[PDB]
Amino acid sequence: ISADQVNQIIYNLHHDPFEILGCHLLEEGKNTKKWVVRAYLPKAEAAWVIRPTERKEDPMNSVHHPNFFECIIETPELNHYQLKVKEGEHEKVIYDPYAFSSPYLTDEDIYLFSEGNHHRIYEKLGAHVGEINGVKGVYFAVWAPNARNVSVIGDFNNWDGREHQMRKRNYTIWELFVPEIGSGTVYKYEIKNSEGHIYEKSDPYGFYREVRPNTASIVVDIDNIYQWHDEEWLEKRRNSDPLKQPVSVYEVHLGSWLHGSSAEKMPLLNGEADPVIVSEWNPGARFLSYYELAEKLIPYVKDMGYTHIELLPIAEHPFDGSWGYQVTGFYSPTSRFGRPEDFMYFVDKCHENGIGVILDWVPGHFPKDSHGLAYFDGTHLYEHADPRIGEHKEWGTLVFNYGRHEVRNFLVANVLFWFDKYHVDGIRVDAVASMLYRNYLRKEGEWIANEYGGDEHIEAVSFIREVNTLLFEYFPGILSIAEESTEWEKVSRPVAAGGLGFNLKWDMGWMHDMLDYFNIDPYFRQYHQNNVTFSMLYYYNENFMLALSHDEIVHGKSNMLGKMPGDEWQKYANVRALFTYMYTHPGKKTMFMSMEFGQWSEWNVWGDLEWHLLQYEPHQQLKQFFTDLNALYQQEPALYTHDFEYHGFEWIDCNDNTHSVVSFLRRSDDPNDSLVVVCNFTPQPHSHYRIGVPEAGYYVELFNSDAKQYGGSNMGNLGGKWADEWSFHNKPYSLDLCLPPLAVLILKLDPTKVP
Ligand SMILES: OC[C@H]1O[C@H](O[C@H]2[C@H](O)[C@@H](O)[C@@H](O[C@H]3[C@H](O)[C@@H](O)[C@@H](O[C@H]4[C@H](O)[C@@H](O)[C@@H](O)O[C@@H]4CO)O[C@@H]3CO)O[C@@H]2CO)[C@H](O)[C@@H](O)[C@@H]1O
Ligand SMILES: OC[C@H]1O[C@H](O[C@H]2[C@H](O)[C@@H](O)[C@@H](O[C@H]3[C@H](O)[C@@H](O)[C@@H](O[C@H]4[C@H](O)[C@@H](O)[C@@H](O)O[C@@H]4CO)O[C@@H]3CO)O[C@@H]2CO)[C@H](O)[C@@H](O)[C@@H]1O
Ligand SMILES: OC[C@H]1O[C@H](O[C@H]2[C@H](O)[C@@H](O)[C@@H](O[C@H]3[C@H](O)[C@@H](O)[C@@H](O)O[C@@H]3CO)O[C@@H]2CO)[C@H](O)[C@@H](O)[C@@H]1O
Ligand SMILES: OC[C@H]1O[C@H](O[C@H]2[C@H](O)[C@@H](O)[C@@H](O)O[C@@H]2CO)[C@H](O)[C@@H](O)[C@@H]1O
Ligand SMILES: [Mg+2]
Ligand SMILES: [Mg+2]
Repeated sequence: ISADQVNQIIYNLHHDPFEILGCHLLEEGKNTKKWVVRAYLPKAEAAWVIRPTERKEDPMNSVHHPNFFECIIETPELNHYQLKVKEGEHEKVIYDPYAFSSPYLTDEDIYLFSEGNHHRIYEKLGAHVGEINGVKGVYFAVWAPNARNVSVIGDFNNWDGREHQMRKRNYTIWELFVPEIGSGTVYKYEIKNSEGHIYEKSDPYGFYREVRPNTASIVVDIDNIYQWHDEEWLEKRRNSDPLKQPVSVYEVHLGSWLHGSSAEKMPLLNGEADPVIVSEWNPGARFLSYYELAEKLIPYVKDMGYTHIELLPIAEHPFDGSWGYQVTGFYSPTSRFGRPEDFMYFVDKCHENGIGVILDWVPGHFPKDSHGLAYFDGTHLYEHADPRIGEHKEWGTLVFNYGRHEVRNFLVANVLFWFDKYHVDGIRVDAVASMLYRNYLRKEGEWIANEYGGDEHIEAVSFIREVNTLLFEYFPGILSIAEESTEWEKVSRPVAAGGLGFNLKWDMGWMHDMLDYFNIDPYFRQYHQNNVTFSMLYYYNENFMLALSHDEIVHGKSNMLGKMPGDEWQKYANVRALFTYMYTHPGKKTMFMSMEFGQWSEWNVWGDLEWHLLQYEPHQQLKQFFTDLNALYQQEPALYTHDFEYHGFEWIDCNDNTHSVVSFLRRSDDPNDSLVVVCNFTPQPHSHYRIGVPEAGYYVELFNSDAKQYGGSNMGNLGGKWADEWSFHNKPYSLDLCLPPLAVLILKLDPTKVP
């Protein structure tokens, strides 16, 4: 490019910047092509073009002006790129604003979609505000290849679309522009299928929806509704390895954490809506908005010291009682709590406060509701046609046809959409086995094996691998967490190594072993020391997340206090010891709302939590306990830098099963950061209990779960204890400790203390 052209841009004289900025084809070679990407980035010193799916980065060069950049690249296709932009001492990574000239679908969009590789298809399918033939309006587009006809109905043409029939392209997608409408437009697709039947559909790619039980999509100007402030959090994230950091997750269901009064409007970010009543049986109550949650949940979590909040699914879902796990608007956060910009604000505020957001994501299935994806075009479009792989009969839901391109695409782009539009920091997938197995909850003769006569759902495995490969390339630094409950190997290993490519995996064995263990009367725990120690046998085959989740405190399993034997005192003690052990045991942490203040009742998704218990001392004390524990966790490198290396852990001794005592070391990079942890899992204190340590000196008591400030009896070692040169458990030195009742101690050597 020339200097006159550059200057036209800099001084805003150019007639159409899309001719020059963006990605443009320079020439076609035999095997590859030459492209140029250009960007005008005022205030940027430097820039790069990222080709995330090829795993490449190329620098851009200033040309004629220091903020006008060009990059020339040779590669056959150049569909997927990002700009990395450096403004002084900060870097951001963004999609190229000048990537798409036109709001309508191109031949390139359609081709890519048909191959299943349009990672940004949501920019073109759905509904977008736009200009065509010189007129402001909305462009609508929708995949329905076997439909006979499709129209658009809504407020603007009183729900009759005779004059708004849509043009069908490449025998696959239906499109239409409508002038003079804008965001807020309420609408659906009127589809007539191959048999004359004329059903209505919510927009599969729609970005906002009416409040359940209504289901009309609403048009959002999604790139012009909210102003972010999280550049620095995003940079820190992209350049960090979250597996070597502390990660204590507070799991939350937004609809049932706290309610407000339905006798008032729900405040939003600079606005307000009509309240959404939580149910007809509790009509005095409403949900809080994303906005109100940003104001109440976030500082509450900040205070507790958790690093992350994980949300049960917020994609639009018709029925509260599904907990979110039956989704019908995969491209919108639920209107129960307000608008897309309100959730943006929620995520932005988390980031301002140093807190990550993880979303439960549900690509495994979708319900039969007729507003949604089922039998979409009058065929089995999204679901597999054959119910032996296309239906989950015990759930009454449909399974996505992962081998169908436009379906894979819908899902692969969907996961990316949450990281792109809403800046989230991780996803989790419930019930991964349900995707992995052709025989999932099906008995002999109602399932067909794969090609090679195995149980493996081959299209599913391959969708999962692609999803995770892509996520980490596009947004390095995120968490992709799985719960897979069948011993399937290499879940949290990279696709390269024959993994499924998640980076963390819930340890469900550890959860069963610990809750089974703590549920036994202390006296009999001697018969079950292996519950305590077994998880470390297979521990290194995966990167484990220690999760004690919402699933474990419903449907008659009790909340955590109620799982524990003994009187009130011993019940809180057992909670303290279990969670102290959890936070010291290798792996990342997840725990569910209500557990941190000792709720008695099971989680009830129709009400809110029992906040009034925080008026009382024991509940307050338990909450302080968790507050200090999270504070410690963040503060002590040995508790997070080496969760997943052998160096990070070693048992000191685990043979005293008679007193249900175990002890171990955690280590980090610096050996002065090493910690000694000792657990006493009965209410029998011990008085001169000897534990091998590996160096001499004063070991400070960093933490003692029996402290009276936490509800304990206050037995302890009075701040710490000098080692003895008295060999024990194969170690040169040893400590002669008080073990408080039902309690855990964390000690560290202070190698500069006065002998
Ligand atoms: O200080 C003198 C005593 O110190 C040591 O006692 C220990 C116990 O060995 C531990 O078990 C624990 O006691 C708990 C007890 O387990 C629990 O059930 C509960 O008992 C209460 C009970 O709630 C109440 O209704 C009534 O029975 O009074 C009891 C209070 O003592 O709560 C106890 C904790 O308060 O911790 C204590 C104190 O550190 C030592 O072992 C004893 O020999 C000694 O007498
Ligand atoms: O009565 C007061 C007594 O207090 C002290 O004894 C303690 C020890 O300090 C503790 O460490 C523990 O003993 C455990 C021991 O730690 C554990 O390893 C296991 O020992 C097995 C051993 O592993 C096995 O290889 C073999 O050698 O037999 C050993 C003996 O069982 O189990 C021990 C407990 O059964 O608790 C005791 C108290 O019971 C103090 O040092 C004693 O001298 C004092 O009498
Ligand atoms: O004030 C009138 C009315 O407004 C609201 O109803 C809207 C619906 O929620 C919305 O879905 C839409 O309804 C259409 C269906 O989705 C569609 O499938 C088809 O059958 O036509 C319907 C419209 O005729 O539009 C209505 C109308 O605005 C609000 O929910 C009502 O309480 C209120 O009565
Ligand atoms: O053009 C017919 C048909 O083609 C596409 O389907 C692919 C399918 O996605 C693959 O998994 C594989 O089985 O081959 C098919 C033919 O290429 C579309 O998915 C479909 O809508 C369309 O009508
Ligand atoms: Mg499950
Ligand atoms: Mg309540």
